[PDB]
Amino acid sequence: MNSEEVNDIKRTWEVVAAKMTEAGVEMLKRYFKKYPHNLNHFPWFKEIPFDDLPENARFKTHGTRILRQVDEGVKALSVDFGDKKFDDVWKKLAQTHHEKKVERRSYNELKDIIIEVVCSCVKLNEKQVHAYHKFFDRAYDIAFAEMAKM
Ligand code: HEM
Repeated sequence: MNSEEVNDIKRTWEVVAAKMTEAGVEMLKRYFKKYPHNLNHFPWFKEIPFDDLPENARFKTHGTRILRQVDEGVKALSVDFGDKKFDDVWKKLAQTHHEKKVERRSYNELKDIIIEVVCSCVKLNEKQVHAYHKFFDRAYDIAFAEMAKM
């Protein structure tokens, strides 16, 4: 991970961090619309008609919480992911998510969406899209290595 790539992820991410709840709702409703199978992991959310979800309290709150943990990841991001504080964030995900058997594919599908919603807030170029993928790849690689114990 570059020095220009780290700074690009920080500069652009601030724009999304300014409106966490509005971005989180957008993120979750694209995600469940485009990948409806992932609804099975959230029993409480299928119990509700789809067009009613955006305006549901547990649903806005949960969107925000996903992005606020991502926020911490971006803050501890250094060149070549050199700062152990980065591993911290995603070891914390490991111990929160290990209890469900959510498989790798499901996390990849969410990355697709998160990365798309950032695009709709700020215009990324190819190099910045590329760097956002390496970010989440690395976060996911850390999380799963830690879940491999259990
Ligand atoms: C970017 C990757 C992800 C991050 C940063 C993230 C973050 C979080 C956070 C912050 C919580 C809240 C825990 C609490 O309230 O104490 C949570 C819970 C949860 N996560 Fe994720 N998550 C990610 C990916 C996923 C994926 C892909 C799934 C499966 C579709 C998933 C399933 C769940 C479920 C079912 C809960 C419990 C919801 C609840 O009880 O309200 N997570 N996660």
